Amino acid sequence: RLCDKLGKNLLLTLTVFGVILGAVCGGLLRLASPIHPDVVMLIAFPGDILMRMLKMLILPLIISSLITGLSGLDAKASGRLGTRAMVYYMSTTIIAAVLGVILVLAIHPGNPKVSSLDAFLDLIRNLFPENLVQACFQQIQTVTKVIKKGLEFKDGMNVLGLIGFFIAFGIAMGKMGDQAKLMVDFFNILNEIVMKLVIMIMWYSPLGIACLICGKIIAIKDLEVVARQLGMYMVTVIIGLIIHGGIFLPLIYFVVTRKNPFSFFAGIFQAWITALGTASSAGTLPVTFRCLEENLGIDKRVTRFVLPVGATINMDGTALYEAVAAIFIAQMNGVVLDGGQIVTVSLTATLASVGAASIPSAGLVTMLLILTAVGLPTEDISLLVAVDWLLDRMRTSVNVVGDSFGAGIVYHLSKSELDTIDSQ
Amino acid sequence: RLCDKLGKNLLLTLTVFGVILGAVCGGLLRLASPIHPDVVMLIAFPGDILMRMLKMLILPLIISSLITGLSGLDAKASGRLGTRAMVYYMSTTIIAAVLGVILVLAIHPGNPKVSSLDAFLDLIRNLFPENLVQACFQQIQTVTKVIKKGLEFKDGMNVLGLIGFFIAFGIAMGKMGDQAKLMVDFFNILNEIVMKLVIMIMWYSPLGIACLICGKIIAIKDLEVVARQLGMYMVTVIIGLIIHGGIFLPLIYFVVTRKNPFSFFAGIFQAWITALGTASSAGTLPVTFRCLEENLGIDKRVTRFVLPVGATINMDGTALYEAVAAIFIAQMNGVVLDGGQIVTVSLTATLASVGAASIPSAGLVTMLLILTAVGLPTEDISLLVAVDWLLDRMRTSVNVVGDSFGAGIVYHLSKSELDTIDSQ
Amino acid sequence: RLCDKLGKNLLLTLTVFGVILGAVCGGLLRLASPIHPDVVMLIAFPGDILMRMLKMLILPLIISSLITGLSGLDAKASGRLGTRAMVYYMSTTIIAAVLGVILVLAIHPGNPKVSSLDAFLDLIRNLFPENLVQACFQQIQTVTKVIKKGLEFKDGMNVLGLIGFFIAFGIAMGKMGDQAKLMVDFFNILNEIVMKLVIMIMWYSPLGIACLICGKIIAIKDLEVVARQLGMYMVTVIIGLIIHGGIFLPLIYFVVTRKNPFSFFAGIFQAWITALGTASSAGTLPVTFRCLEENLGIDKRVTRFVLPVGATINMDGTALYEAVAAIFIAQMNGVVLDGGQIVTVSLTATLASVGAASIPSAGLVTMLLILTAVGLPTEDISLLVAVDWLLDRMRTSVNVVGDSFGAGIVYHLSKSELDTIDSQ
Ligand SMILES: CC(C)CCC[C@@H](C)[C@H]1CC[C@H]2[C@@H]3CC=C4C[C@@H](OC(=O)CCC(=O)O)CC[C@]4(C)[C@H]3CC[C@]12C
Ligand SMILES: CC(C)CCC[C@@H](C)[C@H]1CC[C@H]2[C@@H]3CC=C4C[C@@H](OC(=O)CCC(=O)O)CC[C@]4(C)[C@H]3CC[C@]12C
Ligand SMILES: CC(C)CCC[C@@H](C)[C@H]1CC[C@H]2[C@@H]3CC=C4C[C@@H](OC(=O)CCC(=O)O)CC[C@]4(C)[C@H]3CC[C@]12C
Ligand SMILES: N[C@@H](CC(=O)Nc1ccc(Oc2cc(F)c(F)cc2Br)cc1)C(=O)O
Ligand SMILES: N[C@@H](CC(=O)Nc1ccc(Oc2cc(F)c(F)cc2Br)cc1)C(=O)O
Ligand SMILES: N[C@@H](CC(=O)Nc1ccc(Oc2cc(F)c(F)cc2Br)cc1)C(=O)O
Ligand SMILES: CCCCCCCCCCCCO[C@@H]1O[C@H](CO)[C@@H](O)[C@H](O)[C@H]1O
Ligand SMILES: CCCCCCCCCCCCO[C@@H]1O[C@H](CO)[C@@H](O)[C@H](O)[C@H]1O
Ligand SMILES: CCCCCCCCCCCCO[C@@H]1O[C@H](CO)[C@@H](O)[C@H](O)[C@H]1O
Repeated sequence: RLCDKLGKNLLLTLTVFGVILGAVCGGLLRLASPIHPDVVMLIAFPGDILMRMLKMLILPLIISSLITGLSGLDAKASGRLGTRAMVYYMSTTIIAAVLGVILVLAIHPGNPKVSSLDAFLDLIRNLFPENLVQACFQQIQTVTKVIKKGLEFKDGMNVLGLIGFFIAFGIAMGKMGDQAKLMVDFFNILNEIVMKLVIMIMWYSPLGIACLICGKIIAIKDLEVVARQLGMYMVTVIIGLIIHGGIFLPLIYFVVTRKNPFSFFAGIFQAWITALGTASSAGTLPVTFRCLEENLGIDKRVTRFVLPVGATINMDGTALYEAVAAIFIAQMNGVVLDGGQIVTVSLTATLASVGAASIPSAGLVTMLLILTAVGLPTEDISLLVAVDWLLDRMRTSVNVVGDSFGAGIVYHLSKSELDTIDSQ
Repeated sequence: RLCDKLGKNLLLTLTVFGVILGAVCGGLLRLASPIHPDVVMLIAFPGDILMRMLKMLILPLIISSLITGLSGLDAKASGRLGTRAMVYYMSTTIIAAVLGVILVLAIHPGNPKVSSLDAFLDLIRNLFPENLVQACFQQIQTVTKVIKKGLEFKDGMNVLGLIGFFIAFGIAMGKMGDQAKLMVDFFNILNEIVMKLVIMIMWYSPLGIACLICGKIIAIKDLEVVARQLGMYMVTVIIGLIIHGGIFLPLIYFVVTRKNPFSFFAGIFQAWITALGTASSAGTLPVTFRCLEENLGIDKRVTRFVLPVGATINMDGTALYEAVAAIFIAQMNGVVLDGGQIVTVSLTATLASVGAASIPSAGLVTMLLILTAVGLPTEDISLLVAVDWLLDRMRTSVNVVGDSFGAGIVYHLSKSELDTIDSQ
Repeated sequence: RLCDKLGKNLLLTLTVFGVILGAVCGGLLRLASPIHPDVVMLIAFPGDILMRMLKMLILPLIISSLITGLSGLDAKASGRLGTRAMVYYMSTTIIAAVLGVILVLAIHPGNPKVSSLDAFLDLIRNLFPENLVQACFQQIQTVTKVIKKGLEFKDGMNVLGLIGFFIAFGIAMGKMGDQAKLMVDFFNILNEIVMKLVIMIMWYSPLGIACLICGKIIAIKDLEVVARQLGMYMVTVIIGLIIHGGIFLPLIYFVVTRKNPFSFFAGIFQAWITALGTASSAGTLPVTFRCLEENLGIDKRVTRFVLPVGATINMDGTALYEAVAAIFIAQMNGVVLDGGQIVTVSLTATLASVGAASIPSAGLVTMLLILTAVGLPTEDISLLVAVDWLLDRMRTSVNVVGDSFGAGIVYHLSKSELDTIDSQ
């Protein structure tokens, strides 16, 4: 009977067993004498290997998936009803992401543990990288060294510049139409290969996460503050999800559609419960189809377009979670983030929540993308993974609720056009 | 009646209005107190963004346009005659570029404002870059540090190494014939995407150039010396164009063809006037067709090949202009150029005059390619653009004259072969 | 009668004449006064150009040949009999490689002329490069700077990380099947282009090698130690070949097949002699086919598969030679190699003995790949080429013997399957 439960989710059960084993081994080694830091380095080495493996692939993913999605997936044959959905998604997700950054900088869960103008000028300068091979590992930083300001070259990937340039590249390829089909197919092949590599690497994730946990449990001064930091991080994420799902999305539905959002929740309550249970938008998709069709009575076309694409492109709770987690790792490491990196994380949270289900088994890769877009030490992911089992259900329910409200909004903004088409 | 003039050339009129607005705003701010240099940095920021965009695009252009041109365009179905044109172009253009580099180093318009052996060895070393990913942003510089000479890695793109390697790459691809079509098409698609990006960016050029002008007017010591420097630069370009069009090209026609070049000039006078009026070789191409066909009576085939390809590959006046302008920017900044960078600019001027009309709206990109091949500060282009409205007509006229003399030379070097073919 | 000998091998005779001319000119200049080191730098400059050319081409070769071989060449239509061969090759070659590294570090031909744990951890870190554009020119090195260990970015190509990533990439390409054809063809075309470039550059090899030889002869202290160093290096290579082809391969045949290996030698004696005479596995291939078929009586299928692919993938003597030569250059320069670079050279020798005949005229490129994978000065190759005319015959003989024993081993490990197939 146990096999029928564990085997069907072998990767998840392996990761859970690895986390438990790493935590208990870390506790046992903590019960021992203060360990030689080289022995800790050997212990936490497979985690370093996993982090390096994933950070090796964070580059080809942003090179290829942006091009493939912008060129290939974006088809305007859906007409205005398509755009009314798309402009919704990239609008609500940011509202989520910024909200997280507002909350985590207000609560500062881990905090107890250059001017802003130059920071924003540096943000804009790194957003247009004057070189493209040097934007793969180097950003430009303004240094006042002591009144003549200059621009030196930092070390760290320039995620924003590459993302901007390849968004432009994908848009141009899409505008070429069919004459660029050869390169569209080439980059689609590269994307499939890189996703195969990500899946292949993530099978090694159990042992890497186990070693990361066993290397972080040993090297903390006292658990009495780390446990409180993690608890406040959970509190921040849950408060953000509540504020987004229960106050912001109903406010959008009220201001745009001007229909009672509480009736909408009464309709999609079954979908929300099924999203909490399944913890997957794709699995919950039939339930939300049934709810929005037979309960709210919205048009079949608007649902049939919005829901299948909103379940993979519109995830709000994941964006808020990733923003809060990146800022929490920044604060817990003592790294205070300026106004040029807060916007960087608040944009990479969006651009990594877009691809957190469009690319299977890429949550860790997206978290590392966010943590390396702001130059942070990417070794504290272990604390996130040790707790990223209760938040997943809530942040999936928030995504499903966001998709439902997107379907409602798009239907209410295109009812006249659909009626006119159906009349003929 | 005004829209019939401004509307047709919307980009040109936008750039002119931007330049005028930037100049008048700079004058007004100059009438104010010495401004905080940070306020100047904010003022001159959109120009910085434009230069960063263009310098971002200078890499894929030399990666892809060289491949597309050498592999795709070069087809020897034209036979010996085709070579008799090509070896002409890449010769006379150089005769232009070097000439400019001489004149600007004899007049030194902006000057008042390591041994050469090691410099040439450094030129040859950077011509064969031992690494290709490190040649995208780093050149090798010889340092005597104090008798044991060594080689360190400077900062700045290695334009010569990339150009040489990809000339070899394109030549090999062309020698593969049809078996390499699947990558010829890939690089052609990439070239079209990059050209679309250049056009898209150059629509932002008005605001960037306006801000560059308004940030350069404020931050100069006195307008007198700058105006004199610009006047001397324009005089140098005029002298170079006169010496090339009126003395060098007739000398080539005399030494090779041994026919009176003044009769040729009398014949192509109409084409020269129409080139001055139109300021475009492509628009003057029908006029030079008619002139060279019904006035000089050269063969139809030699004209039909040379002129359509010479109007886009053979521009000598543009090469002389670009060499003189790059050296003038070097002299204004006080950057004295050694014998390893003078050859660099005198080669990049040729390789940019080749692609200054094969790629629409890529003149600024070519100027930045030349200014970054020799490690110069790319912020003085505004001074060039302030005066680059009277030199355009004259350099276009010189290009058209060069194409006409190339047609004459090629016809006189293939009359026997054409006669033998026509006899059968 | 002389042209019938020199003309057929024009590249080989050109290289020999260049070596002789460079050596005699170096001797004559040695008879002169101590020369200005700048004159020596000028003399040894074409050799520097050749080294830079080849080191420029070592990157696209490992980018493209790995993909082309792992994806394209590896076809499992040969069934298990294929794997029984392949697992043999990559296991014999390593034995050939490591053995060389054992002898050269034991004999240290040129020697008279960070802990190991951190070295191996640095090996593993450089084998998983956290960045893929920074892995093209930079490795990570552990520095104890003075108890808090850190990781700083060294300078030098990260050959191992790129090889590992692109082995993974090619394996994924091959596993994804026929949907990757549009990119397999792209990389095959790129590989053929780069092979054409390697052949084109290697035609310039005579003059570069002559200048390298002259520059080395001019700039060494005394021949009394250099001649002894080269003699000991040749003795080490010969000892390694004798041990591998006389003690190790017969031991493998005895332990696996349990048949008298001396009878196997008696069977392939003609093949061994023809391999020594021809100094080429491909030319000897008909002779070893005839010997193994009509003398040992092994199955036609096993021979017809193993020999044609073993002649181009299984060269053991070349791996031993390259490992010994790289370590000999390391010792002769006074560069002591740690345990993290000994494994690097012992793996790059294996991965460059595969591509030492799969890519014609790429022996120098493979030697430079090995010498730059361990951060060595690539100017001592001339002293290898001065003696690399007697060792070629012996290493070719060892390669042919290895292929013959591979055929024997694979036949004895698949006799039952072949008999069962033939019975039906
Ligand atoms: C901070 C929050 C609580 C209030 C502010 C949120 C607004 C900035 C965003 C959230 C949802 C967005 C709406 C999502 C959908 C649309 C449809 C879209 O209009 C169209 O698609 C027209 C059709 C077409 O583009 O062709 C843009 C306006 C609007 C109302 C957006 C307006 C801006 C909105 C209200
Ligand atoms: C500094 C200037 C004023 C005088 C020196 C200029 C010469 C170095 C260049 C200028 C034009 C060149 C000529 C342009 C055209 C040709 C045809 C070309 O010959 C062929 O094309 C033969 C056919 C073939 O290549 O198959 C090369 C020689 C020649 C006379 C070139 C010889 C070298 C010339 C005279
Ligand atoms: C240091 C040397 C002198 C002794 C140790 C050498 C062994 C480590 C290597 C050398 C040759 C290798 C053998 C080469 C061929 C094979 C066949 C191969 O088995 C198969 O191919 C099964 C079919 C399949 O793979 O599906 C792996 C075992 C074996 C005996 C290898 C076992 C390991 C061997 C003996
Ligand atoms: N599940 C929903 C939305 C969704 O994808 N949630 C999600 C996101 C990332 C992820 O990976 C991570 C990320 C971490 F930051 C971490 F610390 C640990 C892991 Br594991 C796993 C799940 C759906 O797709 O419907
Ligand atoms: N016009 C002729 C030849 C031709 O192309 N002329 C040309 C060249 C570059 C250019 O761009 C620039 C370049 C600058 F250095 C600058 F300071 C400002 C600008 Br704008 C504009 C025109 C033809 O093609 O027939
Ligand atoms: N010959 C056999 C095996 C084979 O390839 N041998 C071989 C390998 C490399 C090579 O190139 C080099 C390498 C040097 F280290 C050098 F110093 C000089 C040169 Br040249 C030349 C020959 C076969 O293929 O059957
Ligand atoms: C104090 C806590 C004690 C108990 C610790 C339990 C720790 C359980 C850790 C489970 C991690 C869940 O993360 C999942 O990882 C999967 C694969 O990596 C993804 O497929 C999935 O999407 C994602 O949700
Ligand atoms: C002292 C001076 C006072 C008056 C200032 C007038 C300033 C006018 C400046 C015009 C610039 C012309 O440049 C053109 O740019 C176009 C697009 O960038 C290209 O399409 C074209 O090829 C190229 O010629
Ligand atoms: C003390 C010594 C005095 C006499 C010096 C003689 C020096 C001869 C040097 C021969 C070099 C042989 O190397 C060959 O190079 C070819 C092309 O590079 C490859 O095609 C071939 O594969 C490879 O074997």
